[PDB]
Amino acid sequence: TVFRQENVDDYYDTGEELGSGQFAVVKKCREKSTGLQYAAKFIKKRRTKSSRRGVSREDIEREVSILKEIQHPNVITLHEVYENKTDVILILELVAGGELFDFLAEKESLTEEEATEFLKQILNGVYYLHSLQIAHFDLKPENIMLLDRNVPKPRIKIIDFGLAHKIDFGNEFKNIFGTPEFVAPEIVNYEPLGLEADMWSIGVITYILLSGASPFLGDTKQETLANVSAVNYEFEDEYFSNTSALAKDFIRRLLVKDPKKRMTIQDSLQHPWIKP
Ligand SMILES: Oc1ccc(/C=C/c2cc(O)cc(O)c2)cc1
Repeated sequence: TVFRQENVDDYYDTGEELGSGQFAVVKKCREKSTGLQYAAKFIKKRRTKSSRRGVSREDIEREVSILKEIQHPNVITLHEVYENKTDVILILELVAGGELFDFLAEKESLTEEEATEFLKQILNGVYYLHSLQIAHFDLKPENIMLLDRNVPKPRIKIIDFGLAHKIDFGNEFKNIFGTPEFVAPEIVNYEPLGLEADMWSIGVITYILLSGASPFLGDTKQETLANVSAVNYEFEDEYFSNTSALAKDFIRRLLVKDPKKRMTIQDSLQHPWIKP
């Protein structure tokens, strides 16, 4: 599938840089014809077939195909796609309140109400995705953006679909692998992967929201991965002494090694800590 090959600078003006990663940079932009504002994600293309720099066409097209499908208040929306010899440029909805990761650095720990206010929106977004058989595979606070961080109950949107896959056969067997602190044991063990892997990541996020601490984080990446596989975490009293047993129950039913025994997204929405 080919994308718009006119110069993006003919149609948009860029501004503040919002972030950058290994193969991409995101810049605020403004569409000339409407004055409306977006985030432009420039993804570096692979320059040869056998290279390891840049992102393969197959991987770019999968991300674009998934983004084109989704429209939901808690997921980012794709506006347009451009490309040139060096980059594919996603014109994405602008979400200007920053990462949930940076928001948590400020408060350093949330109440259960503040945590469930965020979590309910994350769960609603993931329920939408899983209903479409889309696994995100990279859920973490860096990939949750706030619309406005200066309100009491910030609204969020899930971003960064670069690892997302359609799961039409119940599982994918692809060596998909994200951030060690958040990946499920089946990712660590290179096993077939399904929607269940996102539910583990939600359990990790929930633990972090409530405590300010990461449940499996070791001193090195290999230690973190070994801890995940062994389900080596505990609810430290110093962090969780005033946290309800029902919140711990929610986490405990997500941080389950066997994916078939883990809570599904529907289970999480009916769990008594969440369900109204
Ligand atoms: O597949 C995707 C890949 C990356 C993104 C990132 C979007 C994004 C949008 C913003 O408004 C601000 C931002 O800092 C990031 C969204 C989807």
